[PDB]
Amino acid sequence: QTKEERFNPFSWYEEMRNTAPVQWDEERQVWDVFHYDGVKEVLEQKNIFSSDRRPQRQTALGTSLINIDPPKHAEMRALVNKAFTPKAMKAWEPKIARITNELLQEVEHLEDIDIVEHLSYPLPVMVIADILGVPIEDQRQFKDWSDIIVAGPSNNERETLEKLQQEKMKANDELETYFYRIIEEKRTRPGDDIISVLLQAKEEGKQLTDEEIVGFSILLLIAGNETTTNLISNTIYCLMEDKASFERLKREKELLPSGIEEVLRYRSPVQALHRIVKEDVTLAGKKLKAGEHVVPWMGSAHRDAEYFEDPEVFKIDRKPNVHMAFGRGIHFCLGAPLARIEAKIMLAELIDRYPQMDWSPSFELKPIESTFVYGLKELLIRKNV
Ligand code: HEM
Ligand SMILES: C[C@]12CC[C@H]3[C@@H](CCC4=CC(=O)CC[C@@]43C)[C@@H]1CC[C@@H]2O
Repeated sequence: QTKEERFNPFSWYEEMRNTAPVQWDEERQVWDVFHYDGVKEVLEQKNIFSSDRRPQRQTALGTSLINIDPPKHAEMRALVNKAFTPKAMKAWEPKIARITNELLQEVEHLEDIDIVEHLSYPLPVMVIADILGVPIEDQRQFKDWSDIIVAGPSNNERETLEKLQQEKMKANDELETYFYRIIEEKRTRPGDDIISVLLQAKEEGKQLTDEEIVGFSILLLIAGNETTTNLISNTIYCLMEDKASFERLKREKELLPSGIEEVLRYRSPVQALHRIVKEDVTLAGKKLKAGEHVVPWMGSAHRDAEYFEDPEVFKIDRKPNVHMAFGRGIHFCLGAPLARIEAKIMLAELIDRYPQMDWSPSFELKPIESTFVYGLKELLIRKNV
């Protein structure tokens, strides 16, 4: 399938919603769930559809929020919830604006810029590194590691697969090794960051192993390299694709939060997730069995015509917009407030500064090679100042 099509899975989504919104895929050995209500039930019904990824060695990543079920999930989420509320995140608006204007300043001398390299990717890893309290100087190791962990394979063969899994194991092992070192440093001289806050809470007897702190830290770091960058760049993509939306947005700046919500629906940074059936369940007439894997495609739910009038049309003012781009239920994204404010601040600045931006003459579509993570490796824009 050409790159063009891998950036447009929405035709396959449509085809499945209108034939079998829940179906077992022999090749990939999963139940695909494509319709809105099904994606919602899968994500919500945590006692039916489990988040525990059972591999034969567990990783620290496998003990973090995203891979644990109740009761362990609520106790662990509770320790970190207050650090990521919309109010907690208002303190960071000024740092984000400063970081945005710093990065913009560095490529001011360029007529043509890569949104991804110069803007959408640096800002979120700089925030997450300040949140974790690790040296931004390691950003290259952070991206290479995070890229492996979210990477997808070229094909479904047993030997391309087997070799990717090997790289992910090595990258987990090196990510763990790295953070165990950080954890010792921060026991010696703590800092103002969430690794210390967690360590301070383990001091005080909260049920918390150092492996659990490492895993959470790795989850955050990976989120800081592989999510908000695609919201921002995918937003610019939609605005360059439909210049009518871009012209309206420039005239009505108050539409930017709404426009970012519609990008979340329409070019979702995360197209799907993974669950495991805990006990036999029936779902749209299909007989799901204990232990089978399930893939709810939020990207497809987001085009479901019964919930989104004219699903195929990008509407910056879309109302209602009840998307599940950040999930649904007890695992709903922890960084959603942070993501929303990182995107608003950098996008507003970009649009204010380069109202005549357009595709660079060397632009090429370069979709990310992943099945879940959805975005572009590169987005070359001509400023036209
Ligand atoms: C546009 C940006 C983002 C998108 C689209 C996104 C998407 C998601 C989704 C769909 C989930 C649900 C996972 C599941 O149910 O398996 C999730 C969970 C999570 N997200 Fe994000 N994310 C984004 C940014 C961030 C950021 C910036 C952070 C942290 C700094 C973050 C941290 C987390 C964490 C820790 C969880 C696990 C919560 C739990 O399991 O209780 N995300 N994210
Ligand atoms: C990519 C993935 C689905 C999306 C997840 C990812 C782990 C890191 C993560 C942090 C988030 O905020 C949700 C999206 C992502 C990016 C998962 C690892 C295996 C699965 O394919």
